[PDB]
Amino acid sequence: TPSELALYEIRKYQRSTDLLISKIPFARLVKEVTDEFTTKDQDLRWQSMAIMALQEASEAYLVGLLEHTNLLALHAKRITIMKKDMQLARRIRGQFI
DNA sequence: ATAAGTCACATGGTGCCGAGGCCGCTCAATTGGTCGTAGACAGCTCTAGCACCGCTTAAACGCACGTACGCGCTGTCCCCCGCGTTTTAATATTAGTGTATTTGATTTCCGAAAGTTAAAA
Repeated sequence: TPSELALYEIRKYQRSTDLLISKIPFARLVKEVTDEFTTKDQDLRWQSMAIMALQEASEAYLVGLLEHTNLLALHAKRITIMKKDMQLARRIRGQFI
């Protein structure tokens, strides 16, 4: 059952209490973002714990925006989200757009 | 027979070994006490409120009604994905070095405090 399996999947990671992005990717991503933001001479270290908190804030915001963008698609009487759709959802939420 | 003497006996006491029983030192923050000052107050006066009428006619609400407008309608285009598959790169392990932090001893730093006075509607 495609719908049954995928909806069950929503519910199980919906009630899962934990972060879910790939980790070594996320860590190297923040590392290179700091490296490019930082310059020639001053370089910055990262422990486990900062990377932690960064991750949780990113997860929480993107999931919140995710229900909102899903909802703007729902308001379009559809179930795909698009560029314009979410672009807007976020931008209506205001920050960073 | 008995003062000397040997002797064993009996009790003394001196020495060392735990050990359970008091003790000693320190720092928490309480509370005890005490200055000095925010706090509530002591006559108070007047502010902008908020009625309290007493008008007017500018909004406004309904009376009419009308295109605009919506809202499902409807062929159909399309696109998302449910997988199925190969990839594919995400694991998550050791690692020592290379500062990163880091915590002592100062060691200057500097502005709150105490005069002294500049300035100030």
